Amino acid sequence: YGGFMTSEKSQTPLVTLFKNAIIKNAYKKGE
Amino acid sequence: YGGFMTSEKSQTPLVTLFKNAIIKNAYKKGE
Amino acid sequence: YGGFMTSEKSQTPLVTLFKNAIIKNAYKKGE
Amino acid sequence: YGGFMTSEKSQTPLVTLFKNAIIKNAYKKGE
Amino acid sequence: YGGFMTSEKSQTPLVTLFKNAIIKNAYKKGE
Amino acid sequence: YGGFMTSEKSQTPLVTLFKNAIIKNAYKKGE
Repeated sequence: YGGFMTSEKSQTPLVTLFKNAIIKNAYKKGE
Repeated sequence: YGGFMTSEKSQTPLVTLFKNAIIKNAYKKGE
Repeated sequence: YGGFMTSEKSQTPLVTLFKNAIIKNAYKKGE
Repeated sequence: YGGFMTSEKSQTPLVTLFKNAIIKNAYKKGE
Repeated sequence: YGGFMTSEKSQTPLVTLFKNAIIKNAYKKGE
Repeated sequence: YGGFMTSEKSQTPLVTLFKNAIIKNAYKKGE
């Protein structure tokens, strides 16, 4: 878990197309 | 879980098209 | 779960078109 | 679940058109 | 967990397409 | 955990395609 949640369910060789991915403090102090 | 929830159910090689993805404090202190 | 809920049910290679995705405190302290 | 609920039921390669998606405290403390 | 969450479930040799990946304080002090 | 989370579940010789990977303070003081 964290930031963008990419949940892809498939019984085949898929691929996660992530472009311009910017993580700005995805996780805070407490969590 | 977290940020954008991408739930894709398919028995084929799909792909998550994520553009301009910006995570701003997706997770707070407590969670 | 979290932020935008993308529930796509299909027996084919689909794709999640997410543009200008901005996560602003998607998850609070408690949750 | 969370934020915008996108429930699309189809036996074909669809696509979730999400533009200007802004998650502002989609999840509160309790939940 | 951390930053962008890439959850890909498939019984085949897939691949994570991560471009322009930028981690800006993915993890805060507390976490 | 840390920075970009690449979770790929497959019973085959896959590969993580990471391009333009930039880690900017992936881990803060506390963590």
